[PDB]
Amino acid sequence: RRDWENPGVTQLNRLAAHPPFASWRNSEEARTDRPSQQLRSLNGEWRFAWFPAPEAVPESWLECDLPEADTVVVPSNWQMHGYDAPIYTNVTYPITVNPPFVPTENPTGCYSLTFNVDESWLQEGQTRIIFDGVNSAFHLWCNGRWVGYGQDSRLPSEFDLSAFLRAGENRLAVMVLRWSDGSYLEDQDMWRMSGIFRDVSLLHKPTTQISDFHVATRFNDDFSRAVLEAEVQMCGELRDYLRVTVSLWQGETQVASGTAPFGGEIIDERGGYADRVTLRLNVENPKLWSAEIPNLYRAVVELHTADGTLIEAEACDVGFREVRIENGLLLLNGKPLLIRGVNRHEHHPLHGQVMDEQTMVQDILLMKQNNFNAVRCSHYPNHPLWYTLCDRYGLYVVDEANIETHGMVPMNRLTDDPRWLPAMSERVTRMVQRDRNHPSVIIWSLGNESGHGANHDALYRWIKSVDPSRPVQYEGGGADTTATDIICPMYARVDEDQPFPAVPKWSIKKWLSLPGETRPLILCEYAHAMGNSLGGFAKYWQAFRQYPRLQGGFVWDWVDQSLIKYDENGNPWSAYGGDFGDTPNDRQFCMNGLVFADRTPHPALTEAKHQQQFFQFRLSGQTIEVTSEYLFRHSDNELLHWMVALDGKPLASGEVPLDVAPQGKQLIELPELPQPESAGQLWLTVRVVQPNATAWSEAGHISAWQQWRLAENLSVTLPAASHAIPHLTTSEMDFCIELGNKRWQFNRQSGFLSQMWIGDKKQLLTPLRDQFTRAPLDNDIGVSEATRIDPNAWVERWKAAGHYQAEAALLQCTADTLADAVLITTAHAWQHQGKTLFISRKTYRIDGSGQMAITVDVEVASDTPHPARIGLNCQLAQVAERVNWLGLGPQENYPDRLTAACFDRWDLPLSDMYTPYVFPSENGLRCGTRELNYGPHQWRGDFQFNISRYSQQQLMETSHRHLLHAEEGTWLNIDGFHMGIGGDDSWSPSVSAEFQLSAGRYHYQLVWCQK
Amino acid sequence: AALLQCTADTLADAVLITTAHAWQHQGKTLFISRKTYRIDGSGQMAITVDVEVASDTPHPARIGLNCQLAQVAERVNWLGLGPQENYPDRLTAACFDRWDLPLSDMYTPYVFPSENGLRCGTRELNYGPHQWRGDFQFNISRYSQQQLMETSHRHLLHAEEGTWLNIDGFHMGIGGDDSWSPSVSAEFQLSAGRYHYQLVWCQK
Ligand SMILES: *[C@@H]1C[C@@H](O)[C@@H](O)[C@@H](CO)O1
Ligand SMILES: [Mg+2]
Ligand SMILES: [Mg+2]
Ligand SMILES: [Mg+2]
Ligand SMILES: [Mg+2]
Ligand SMILES: [Mg+2]
Ligand SMILES: [Mg+2]
Ligand SMILES: [Mg+2]
Ligand code: NA
Ligand code: NA
Ligand code: NA
Ligand code: NA
Ligand code: NA
Repeated sequence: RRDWENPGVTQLNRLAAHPPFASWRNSEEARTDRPSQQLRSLNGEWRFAWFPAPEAVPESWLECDLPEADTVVVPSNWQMHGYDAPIYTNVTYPITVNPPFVPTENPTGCYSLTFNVDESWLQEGQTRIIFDGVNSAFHLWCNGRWVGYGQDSRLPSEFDLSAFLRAGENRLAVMVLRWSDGSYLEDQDMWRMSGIFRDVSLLHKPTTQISDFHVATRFNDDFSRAVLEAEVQMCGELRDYLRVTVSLWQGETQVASGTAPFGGEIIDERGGYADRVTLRLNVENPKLWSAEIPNLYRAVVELHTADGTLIEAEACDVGFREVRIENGLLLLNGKPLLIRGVNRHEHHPLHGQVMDEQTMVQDILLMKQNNFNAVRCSHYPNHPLWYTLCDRYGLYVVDEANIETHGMVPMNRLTDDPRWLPAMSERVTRMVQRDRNHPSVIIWSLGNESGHGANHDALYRWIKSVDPSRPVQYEGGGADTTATDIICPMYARVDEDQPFPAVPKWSIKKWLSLPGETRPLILCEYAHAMGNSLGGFAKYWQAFRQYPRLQGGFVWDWVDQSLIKYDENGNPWSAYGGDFGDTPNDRQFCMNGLVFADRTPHPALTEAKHQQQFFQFRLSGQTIEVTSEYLFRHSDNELLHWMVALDGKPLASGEVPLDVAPQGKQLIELPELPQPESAGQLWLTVRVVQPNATAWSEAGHISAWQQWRLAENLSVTLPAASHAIPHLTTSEMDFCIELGNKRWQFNRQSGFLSQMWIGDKKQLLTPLRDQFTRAPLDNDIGVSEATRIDPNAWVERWKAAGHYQAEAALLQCTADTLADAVLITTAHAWQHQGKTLFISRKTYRIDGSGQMAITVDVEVASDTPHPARIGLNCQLAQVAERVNWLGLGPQENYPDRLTAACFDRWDLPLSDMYTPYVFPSENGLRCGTRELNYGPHQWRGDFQFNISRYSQQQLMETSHRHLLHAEEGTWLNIDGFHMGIGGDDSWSPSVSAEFQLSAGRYHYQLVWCQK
Repeated sequence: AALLQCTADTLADAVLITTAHAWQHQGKTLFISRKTYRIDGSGQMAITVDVEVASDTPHPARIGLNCQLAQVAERVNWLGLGPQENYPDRLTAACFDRWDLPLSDMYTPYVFPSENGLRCGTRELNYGPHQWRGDFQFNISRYSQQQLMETSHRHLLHAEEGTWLNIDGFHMGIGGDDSWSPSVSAEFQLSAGRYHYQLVWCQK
């Protein structure tokens, strides 16, 4: 029947979907969520064999183990074990588009397991198997007899094995298809893998059982009274002596309890549900659930007889909270949310798409630690434990159906086709059925990038109907269609409109007020964090805070989808699209996260943490005003530390308790500050510190900071005049300057500082020269490829204007002696095919003090694309251990991504001055630097710099970080000006005009000296 | 203007004067101006100016130079934005080209006198025998800034001897969203802390 090439057959013999069950036979266990003897795990060592197509599978395999099979761990993705290649493609389907057909060569994973079943499970009751995740479709047999079939790789498929097992050993056989008609609905932008990748379990339920239960919590107007409503359904034989008891506990205290026999109220002319009952429990003063304070109760559902015998118990954690949209705003417990969100895929560099509790916990802790309060399950229902952790740790979740048909043309070709309604329907209804009792889920999503089709509208309504408790969103077809309660665009810019036909991306501020519009706006994806990015992040946050209806967004995305590969030497390396021989592929486009695949943060994470702070500050005088952005909690685990320093020299500091109500203000007065010892800028830095450990942070965790310039006393003190005067030596070839142990050499034919000596040591490996380019960031490159050049990308514009190829032409090189110094004057023109791109005019003044002052004035032709940078660079002879500077830090920071950085004195090992992005590019800059120290050198002024063992040239010629090799010496890039890095998206120019180097004329000055 | 340094050096084809001043108030240094004046065998005087402004002092109205020229000429010819008065936050209507107007048109007769007549984005200014070149904003008239601020009605102003020239490297916006509270937008306030500008003064 080739059920896998028929969207009319998404399953065969599968059981109804339902919330997490465990069939406890002891109620106290159900109360405490302890392991149930009735829910067993089948994870571990299974038998597996790979075949190129289902037709190649031998019939012997149904009844007997194939001798050639290997033993492997389950769950797993077979690509991760090396049986075939994983493929990374973004939009284009990995298979020919010819629905509902799939290729005849269709990788087939034959899994089997021999396992025991105790007779006790078979004497009474029902034994079902549950496959939490099989990608993408499969047939199941038990003891050689066919049981059923299933699709939708991201929801559990359950089958009744009752009539198929026997006491003792039994053998399961699972034939898993890599491609199926379900693949047409699984076009997410991620690695394409397959296999039994989520848990496998066996659950015993009594014949008379709890088959479903839904929990709702409704409130009075001020939230001081709620009613907990639990609708309970059974399967099995109704009998008057049956009862259901629903009890509610807060910790170890029972808050309420109610019992009733089965029999629902009348629904229509034929009566009511004799097999259901609804219990209603009053709760006074409930402790409310939020991501700020995830208060939870425990609902325990007992099915039992009137005489008191328990049949079974099921249960769930309950979060008393209301979610509603009113007057244009999304409210949680009656207060408007400000979503500090992130999209997060289930990805692990070694295990592929297999998730584990440790990784889940690690992500959640980092998220909270970085001021995130919400996650979007891009773009499918997650492993069930995710929801439980979000309930308990506290994060708002957008749960999204596993439906994405991005590669179709037009994108809604399937979603507007009624023949595809059934399959889509199962992906939305089965999700709701499974996840509707989790308080962490606050919004349902109909999927991702599948255009807007009538199937969406029907499904949107179904949800609205079954679960009025949470809003429904969906971005396809323009982000504001009739299938979404929230305007939820992806990559809409703050101020700039992108009026694409049919599905324009309006500026978010403008979108809210279009004629007739009244919904809240929350970006489903924004601030594409690919590579060196997150430029302009603060512009979003400023807009979210000023506009009530701009309720935030989900950054794209949490973690790079890089995979580990091993070299000839067995050393691991981070790989991306095409590294597995996969083609076509979308290369590094799968790496867009705030963290590397191993969870090490990229530099952008600190920017997000700062902008997403929950405390806002203002300074007037020496009075700090702290405003809380929390909606429910008081600042009961926070103190404010303040420190004032003079050019990095600590002058004073203090601590003050913070006692701020949600939404309130606190005024703190700083102590009188004594006058500073010398000239310079005083800087105030404040930090919110949590003194006590929480479930998600260590004692001492810093959750917020801010800085301001205080008084500045400019220096007017004349410098003690040199006891020595430098000597110039003129030669045809060079101008040399000597001062004591120092010597400076300027080549007359190049017009550059070609060498410097300290004692008998040469200081340079390459001369000091102007630099106007950078090893292109992912955002500079966009969709440009050598085979498909995108002429609009910044990289292409620079390349085309000859910025990377320009050669310096000397216009002038002269020397003069002053009363106390030597002055070298140069002028160079960089040209390209007859065009003068830039002109650099400089003066170098070396005085009796040994300092070399460099003054630079650059002219940039108005008609050349604005350059990536304006600065100098050189390769120093030395390699030193530390980098010390007075400027913004400590982490990498760029013009449009420096708000999180603080001005102070920093000292790091040199390696920390290099950010190892997987795809190498310009990196490691630090801006607003007034003093930089390295080895015996010191540079002073007001510049941006980067320092590392890799030249810009090497960075731009290298595709993977693991192939980089340290150069001799150290590459210093010192810039007077640097362009923004952008990131609103990574496939179109996104650097805002204010961060482009369009001034035409630029001036900067550096002093180079000995430390 | 306290003098911090004033030197002279003789070069190959020129004389270089270097200066540094600090403007203070009550012992507080508000601004520091560092300059070099390079006079070459061509007779042109190149002035380079680097100013530092205390971060804690209110952002200043302008950063430039001024003098009262002996000369009174009939016309003002410039290559920059015009022909009418234009300020940083009010210059979109002005066009860049070569303008030439009578002196009096370089003064705007606001009934309540104030700074006025500025022209921005100027690359070359000609007046009498003088020529200034750079990338500056300027105003030129028979009235000093001092006289304008001390006079409440335009009919009371009197032409001073000669001509007052105000040449700025930078000038603050004029604002106007309202006229009773500070209204010049952040991007038009001179808050950069360090400012650089250069001009060449020559005859003809
Ligand atoms: C939004 C959808 C997501 O799956 C990615 O494709 C992202 C771009 O990397 O855009
Ligand atoms: Mg099918
Ligand atoms: Mg037991
Ligand atoms: Mg047996
Ligand atoms: Mg997509
Ligand atoms: Mg390709
Ligand atoms: Mg700040
Ligand atoms: Mg214009
Ligand atoms: Na808002
Ligand atoms: Na991507
Ligand atoms: Na506190
Ligand atoms: Na590169
Ligand atoms: Na006046």
